[PDB]
Amino acid sequence: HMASLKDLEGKWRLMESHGFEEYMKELGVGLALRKMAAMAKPDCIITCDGNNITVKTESTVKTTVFSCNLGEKFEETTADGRKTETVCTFQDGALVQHQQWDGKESTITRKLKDGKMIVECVMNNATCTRVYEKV
Amino acid sequence: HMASLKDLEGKWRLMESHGFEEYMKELGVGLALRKMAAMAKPDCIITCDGNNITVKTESTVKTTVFSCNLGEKFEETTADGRKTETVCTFQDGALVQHQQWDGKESTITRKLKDGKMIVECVMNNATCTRVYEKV
Ligand SMILES: [Cl-]
Ligand SMILES: [Cl-]
Repeated sequence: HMASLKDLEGKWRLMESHGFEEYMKELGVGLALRKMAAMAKPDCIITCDGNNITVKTESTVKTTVFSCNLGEKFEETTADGRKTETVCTFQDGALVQHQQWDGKESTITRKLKDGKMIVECVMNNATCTRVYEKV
Repeated sequence: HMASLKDLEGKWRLMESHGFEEYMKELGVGLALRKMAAMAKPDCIITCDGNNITVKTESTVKTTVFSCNLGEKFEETTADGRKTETVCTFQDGALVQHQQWDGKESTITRKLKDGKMIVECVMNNATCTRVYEKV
């Protein structure tokens, strides 16, 4: 049973984090914002209205929301304040979010694994795995 | 006391509608979708995370959501399925949403009046006033 896009819908609470600091480092996030992001245990709320995907990132510090249509490039302002060109695709049971800015690129992959949502973030040689459970 | 952008935040329920059919007509919405839109009494949920504005339009037929930053042009897919270039501004206590597509243009204005949210929609000679109350 391969995942679907609707399977990602829900309120998700962060439970585990590996390599997050090093990823935010590679992005250019200052120490201050890094220790602030790491102390947070966000909610990630995802809604899938057909191929219209909204991802709301909720914390006590900042709330960040983008809404896109699958496969249509859009302008994203990231939680760390980057202006990027982004495309979400659905590949092999995973929501793949590709960001480009300043000739740099990062990929965030969100997939369902064993009832959990696994978030993989790659920038250059820096990788990070976050694990979320369903609220 | 002039309105603010935060004053628009909330779940809003449609209470009154004037000239809606004629507006959807001017947009090119078929009779079917028109009687379907008119029978609905949507929720409009609005959230204002600084100048990051999200407007979720909720019905039993379709849920539509866009998220933008005030003053930055973005690509919107409208509930009737138009692909438009849109800019939201804040002018004189009103959220002003300007859409362009195919050299056509429409403005949706959302303002707080006497505790109610008044939605004015203008396309060409066709105008429409919707009135929403706070849930
Ligand atoms: Cl955004
Ligand atoms: Cl959209």
